[PDB]
Order: sequence, then structure tokens, then C-alpha cells
Amino acid sequence: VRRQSRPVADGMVELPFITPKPEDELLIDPEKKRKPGVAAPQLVAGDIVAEQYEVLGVIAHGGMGWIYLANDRNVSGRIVVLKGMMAQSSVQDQGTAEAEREFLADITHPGIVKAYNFIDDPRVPGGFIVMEYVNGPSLKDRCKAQPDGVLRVDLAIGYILELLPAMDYLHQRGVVYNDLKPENVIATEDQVKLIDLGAVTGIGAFGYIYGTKGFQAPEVATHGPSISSDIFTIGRTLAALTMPLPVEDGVLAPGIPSPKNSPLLRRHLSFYRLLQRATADDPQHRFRNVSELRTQLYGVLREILAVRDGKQYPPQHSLFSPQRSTFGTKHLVFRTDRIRQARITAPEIVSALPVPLIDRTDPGARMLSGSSYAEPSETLETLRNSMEDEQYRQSIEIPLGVVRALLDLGFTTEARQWLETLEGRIGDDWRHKWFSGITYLLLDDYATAQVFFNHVLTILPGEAAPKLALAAVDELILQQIGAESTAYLTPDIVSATATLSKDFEDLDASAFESLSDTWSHISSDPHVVRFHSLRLYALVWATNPTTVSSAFGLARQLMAENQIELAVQALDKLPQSSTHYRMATLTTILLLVSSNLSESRIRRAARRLTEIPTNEPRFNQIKIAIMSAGLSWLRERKLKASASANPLFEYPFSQKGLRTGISEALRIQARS
Ligand SMILES: [Mg+2]
Ligand SMILES: [Mg+2]
Repeated sequence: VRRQSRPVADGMVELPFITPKPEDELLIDPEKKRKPGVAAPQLVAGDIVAEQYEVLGVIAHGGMGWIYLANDRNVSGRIVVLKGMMAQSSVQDQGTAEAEREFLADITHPGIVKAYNFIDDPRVPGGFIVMEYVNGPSLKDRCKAQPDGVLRVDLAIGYILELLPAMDYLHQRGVVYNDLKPENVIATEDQVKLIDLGAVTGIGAFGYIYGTKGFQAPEVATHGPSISSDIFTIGRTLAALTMPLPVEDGVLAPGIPSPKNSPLLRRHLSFYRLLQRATADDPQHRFRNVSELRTQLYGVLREILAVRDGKQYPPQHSLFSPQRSTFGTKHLVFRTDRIRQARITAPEIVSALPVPLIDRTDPGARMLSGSSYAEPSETLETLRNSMEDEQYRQSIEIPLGVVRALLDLGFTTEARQWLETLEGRIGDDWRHKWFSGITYLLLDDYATAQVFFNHVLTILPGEAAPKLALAAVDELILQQIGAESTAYLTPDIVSATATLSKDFEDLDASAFESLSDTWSHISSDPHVVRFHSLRLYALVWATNPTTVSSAFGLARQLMAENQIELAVQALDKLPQSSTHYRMATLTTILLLVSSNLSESRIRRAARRLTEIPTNEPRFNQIKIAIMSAGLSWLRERKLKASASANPLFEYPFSQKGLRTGISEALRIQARS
């Protein structure tokens, strides 16, 4: 059943159909490019092994030696692989040694190669594992088939997602794969298969673990294999598929490269964050299981496709609710009201930010269903009498439900103290870090909130909520120091950062001197705070068109960098179908006359206002703001009038004409 390319990851990626090689083109010539030191094959076509396998030839040479292909004489037409198999300790109990091999044979999953036998031929010392022949190229071959030696990042994530069910099948049975790397992942027809069955061991197994240096976790040699060490190899494999990693004597250098030295990671920083967490040095700081990694891969893939292709998908696997409100959308427009500085507030940001979804596995989950609609004073009491029950001693939803009730009652200081009490037991949980960031944000301790929200983003690199929270906290830091009009970045960096395009890749590493090697979000340097707020708003806006708070936030950061043209372009993408469209149109008009005045910007602002119906209540006050800009620009330039005799609105664009026009408009305003 030969087919077409197949959709994976909710249709966000299509994996190609790989046609299997004809069965008369599978064997390799052993004499073609004979490497140094490798001996000739001991077996040749026609040799019978264990009176059941008729050798046909060799298909590869690897660490375990030559890999033979053979007919299985007990299943008509079946071809099998004979591969060198690792011996055991030769001292363990005999039953235990047989039981481990009988467990490899019983493993049954369509994403894992089947093992048929374990034999020892006297012409080949070391014994064979007999396994299914998988007709297809390895993921390593697919990379070498590309001119730059790497797979496109979204395709590589699709392949990783396809092998995760096989990894989880092993993990749930108490065994780990150990040797995941591109060369033992084969893409055949429409499926992805793991082939290195002989490396599978139990979780925490004594003995030499046959991993690969450059992919194996650092604690395996001393502490043994674990589910966390398999997660590590998944991150290393994903890194190897997507970028040319530095190699030291045939071994991949440890660590994930800095985004200062990687165009791919520079363009997709959440992909960088995900690789960091999967390959963290401390196993405690890694994804706990495959499903945990799977959830963030979907969010990171969404941000990859939005940044690169402009494709927007709805969030389907988020750990957060959607946005609950908006913030800062009326910020710039309300300042022109007549009726003393309006500012974006912390409670306004918190009311807009999402809340974590309730975990259904928590025992106290039933106690919290209905906490949003109920009176917070009652919820606090009901959740407190629940903590008097031993069955809820280990609950996390109930104690954090108390925190929310305290924050909903305005008892912010008691909420901070109660979070401190829970630090010892549940401080590691990202939901504790999230509400710690919320609480300190409400206390106006923006530096501490930045630390907690960065911790959340580190744990959940694919989620939009911590990025918007970080972007808002960074904007509040800049607002605290009065930097909403100060520029800190060069026009080249701002232009590249605001669009998240290839220009962000063309910049040299010297442009990011103020950033740490890992582009850490924790900083009080206004240069770094402005860079992160600008970039995070841009990413959220490009990824989620409904999160309009990021569109206005992006325009605000662009305005401070004197990039009015890009700020206008950002808000012009808000569709006419949105209820915030009128606000966005008025905001772009005011952006044109907010700073760095020029005749072109003033005239464009006026012509845009003229497209707005006179029905708009703020029409006249916007018109005054534009005419006031024209007069201010004429006086700063020492110009009597503009070169053109074309009027500004109905008045001459002159110092005398606009003074009259402003006075006339002010009197229409004063009588209203
Ligand atoms: Mg056949
Ligand atoms: Mg291996």
C-alpha cells in the first residue's frame, strides 16, 4: 500500500512516505571502501546459522561488527537481521539471564523492531540477536541526504513525536531504550521504528550501559539508567537532527549551543529552552516522562510554524486556561481624555493572564470545581476544612486553591506567607512558582516576579502564558524607571527582533553582548529587559492573534525604540472582526504623532483619522493631538509652513493656520 505524505502533530507537520528499497538492492559490497582495521565478514551467502537462518550477505558494519541479512527458514519469505549482541555478566543467576532475553523477545509494539532469537555461531564469537529487517533509511541517512546535513526543525519534531509512543511503551513496562540516536531510528513507508533492541535494559540496572558518548546522560555511568536518562537522549537526538553540533574526535560536544552561535536557536528560542530542559545536567531538572515532553513539543512546534511560515493554530494542549481579559489596550488612547498619569497596573495584568488548568489526578480536584463562581471567603473556608483531612495531606490543588482565594480577597501578604509555608513540600511544582510570580507581581516586587515567571517558562517552554507574564513584568520594570520613551537598542536589532525574521539570524553575536550565553531573562539591565519584553510580545502576537494584549505591548516597546513604522504595522494586523479593532485604529493614529515627528507621519495620521466616522467620541481630541503635533513639529524645525499647500484637515499646515485650527477645535471640545 504505497501512499502519500501523512499528517502528524494535529496536522501541523507532514511526514514523507519513504519507498522501501527493492529487496535485490539491500546488500552492500564488503570490499567497497574497506575501512582501516575492519576484517572481512566471517559468513557469506549460503552459510546456515543455527540451522535456521540462511545468510545472504551484509547490509552494514557497525560497533558490534558486520550486520548480516538472512532468510528465516521457518517463515517462508521472511528476511531477518543477524546483529552482534552484548554478552551479560557471566556471573549472574542463570534464570535471571534467560529471563532478561525472553523479555526482549516478548516486547510487542509497532514502533519497535521485533526480536526473534538469540543464537551463538562458532564462526562469529560474541553471539547474535536475530531481529526483524526494517527496510528504510535511518534518520542519520535522511540528514546526510540534505545539503546542510540537518533536517528541517518541524520535520525533526514530527519524527520525535512519532517515536514517543514506543519510548513510553518501554517506560511503562519498567525498561528503557538507552541508546536513542539518529542511526537506530528508521523511517520506513509511513512509520517510524526503533531498531536497537539489544540495548534495552531495566530501569536502574547494574552493568555497563551500552549508550553512546555524546548522547548518554552524565549520571548513567554511576547511577544506572532511568526514564530521565532516556529523556536526555531524546533531547540530544533532537539536537543532532536539527543543527551541526560541534564534534570532538567523533564525539558530540556536551551541552546545547548558545543562541549567539546558532541561527536556528536564535530564531526559535522556545526550541532552545526545550532542548535545555530535556538535556539538563541534573535529572531533577528534566522532563519527568515522555508525555510531559510531548505537551511542550506541541507548543514549541506552534511557535516554530508561526515564526517561520506565519501559520497560526489554536492551542490544543496548553496547561493554562485561555486569556481571561485584556490589559493595556486603552492605555495610549485614554491619555487624550480631557476631564495625573495613566499607567499599566499589576492587578490589570493579573486579571488578564490565564490560570493553570486543574489537575484531574489530584485528590482534591473535586473540591475546586466551582471555586471561580463561588464567593472567595466561602471558598477559603471550605478549602481550609478540607486540609483537616488526612486524605488531602499531599494535595497540591487544595493548598494553591487557598492561595487564589487569598489573592481574590486582596490578602496578598497572607498569600505570600502561605506560599512560603508550602515551599518545602511543593516548591518545585511549576504551579507554586506561577502563583509566587502572581503574588509578588501584585506586591509590585517586579524583580522577584521576573524570577518566578522565568522558572515557569524554563519548565514549560511551549506555553504562551509565562511569556506574556514575563513580557508584562519587563514592561512594568521599564515603566517603574520611566523608560517608555527611552531607546536602548540599535534600529537593526529592533527591526530584526520585532519581525522574528531571517534578519534576526543575520546579526552577529556581538549584537547580543549584554545577554548571557543562554539569553537569561533574569536581569535588571534596561537593555536586556527591553530586548526581552520586545521579543516576547512579538512571539506571543505572531503565535496567538487573539492575545491582543501582546499586540499593544509590542507597539509600546517599538514606540520606545522610535520604530513607529513597525509599531503601526504590528497593530494593523489586528483584524476588523475583533472588538478591539476601533481601539487599534485610534492607537495607530496616536502612535504616528507620539514621538519623532515628521510631516509624513503627521499627514498620515490626519488622513487615517479622516477615515474614521465623526461618530467616534474621541474624534475631536485625536484631531487636536494631531494638529498640536504639526504645530510642535513646525516650531521645532523653525518652519513657517510645510512645503505643500495641501491643508492639514481643513486648515493650512502653517504655524498661523494650525494655531487657528487648534483654537477652533478646543472651543468645540470645551462646549461639549
Ligand atoms: Mg519476503
Ligand atoms: Mg547501539
